[PDB]
Amino acid sequence: PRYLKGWLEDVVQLSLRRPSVRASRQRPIISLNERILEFNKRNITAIIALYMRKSPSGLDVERDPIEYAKFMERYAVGLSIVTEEKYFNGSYETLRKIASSVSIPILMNDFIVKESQIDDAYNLGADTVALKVKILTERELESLLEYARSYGMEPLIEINDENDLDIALRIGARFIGIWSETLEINKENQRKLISMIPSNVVKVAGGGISERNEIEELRKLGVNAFLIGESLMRNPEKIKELIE
Repeated sequence: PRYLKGWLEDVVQLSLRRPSVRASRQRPIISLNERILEFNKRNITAIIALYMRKSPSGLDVERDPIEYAKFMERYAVGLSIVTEEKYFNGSYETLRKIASSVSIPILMNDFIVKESQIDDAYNLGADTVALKVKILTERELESLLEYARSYGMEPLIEINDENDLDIALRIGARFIGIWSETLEINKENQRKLISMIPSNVVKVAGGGISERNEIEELRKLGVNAFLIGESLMRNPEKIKELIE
């Protein structure tokens, strides 16, 4: 990993020692980036609903993950399940139960630093994974990207600054997420990063979306899909208004 100090270093050291799983996924991959493009083609707002048991930086919203996932199956383009175990109180088993309970694409949202975590995501039923540029060197990123692709997964490459975006574009990312959810989002940085991405890359924006107008303005800048957590975590049926 990159030079890291503090909380990210602790998360990365934990990830390096995370036990790999022995399980077999029972269904093929349902492509998240391809589904987003199909929603775009049909003028259907594409929202990836985020699920996390604990919000380290916000208030926790405790709710049943299965109840949440089955309801989202009807509306979301996909689900993003936070599996980081110590600070987000995630669980590979939660990911597995959700992936075997619904038929929409599932993204495993964690801090990936070793190939076996991609193996874990795949074996548990996830359809893709997020790769965070901020904890990886350029060479690690290119290697993990190819490793994910060898399973048939186009990972979501997460960036929050221009330096990381350049790295993502240089290694050939085709699915990019832009974000650093109750606090104030730096809209200028987000719009700047979006403007630097080629139109053929599927772009996902996240931040504090809670209103249809916010989504409409981002759509006008070319954003393909939206990652929404807190607002849906609190009131899941708000997604009906957001895609109306």
